[PDB]
Amino acid sequence: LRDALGTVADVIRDGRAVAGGGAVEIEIAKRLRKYAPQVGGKEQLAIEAYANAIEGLIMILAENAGLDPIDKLMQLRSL
Amino acid sequence: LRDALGTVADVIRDGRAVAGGGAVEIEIAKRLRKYAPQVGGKEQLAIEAYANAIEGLIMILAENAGLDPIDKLMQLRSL
Ligand SMILES: Nc1ncnc2c1ncn2[C@@H]1O[C@H](COP(=O)(O)OP(=O)(O)O)[C@@H](O)[C@H]1O
Ligand SMILES: Nc1ncnc2c1ncn2[C@@H]1O[C@H](COP(=O)(O)OP(=O)(O)O)[C@@H](O)[C@H]1O
Repeated sequence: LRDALGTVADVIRDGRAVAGGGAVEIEIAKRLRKYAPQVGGKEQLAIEAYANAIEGLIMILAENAGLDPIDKLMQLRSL
Repeated sequence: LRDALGTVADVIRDGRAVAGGGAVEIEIAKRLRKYAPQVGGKEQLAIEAYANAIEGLIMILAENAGLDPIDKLMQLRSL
């Protein structure tokens, strides 16, 4: 209850809100793979890696729901 | 000389010709990364790998010319 109250208060003081289904994370992955070709130096291999690694989060979250993760990941990204 | 003659004959009987600077290979890599999202199944991870592996050829060829390969690869792909 005190944790829930604090959670709500942090919403109140943000005034804004986001989804949580890992979908915030996947959308970040889609902005990143469009920013990285503008930088183009050796640094590019680092940003492409970062996007792939944060896409690596929901791949774990699905595995705790017992789904076969790779197949659900590709289906999700396709949608 | 007999190898050169045979090389020419294979051109004559093709009637068509291509560059050789590894650039044929890099252009294939650019078609592939545009075909793969249409397939979309788990098979996608295999085609993206294939494109990355054939892009892995000229990375070796530059190393036999002593250049630092990664930097020349990124510069080439950017061009
Ligand atoms: N019921 C749920 N359905 C889907 N995603 C959830 C659910 N509960 C939590 N999440 C997601 O799990 C992550 C939060 O992990 P969690 O262990 O709950 O953190 P905390 O322990 O700090 O609450 C976020 O991606 C959140 O949106
Ligand atoms: N002088 C060169 N400059 C650039 N690329 C070259 C040159 N000579 C060969 N290549 C490339 O090297 C590859 C051919 O490798 P090579 O060892 O010559 O095969 P082979 O021994 O059968 O002739 C192709 O990509 C070809 O275009």
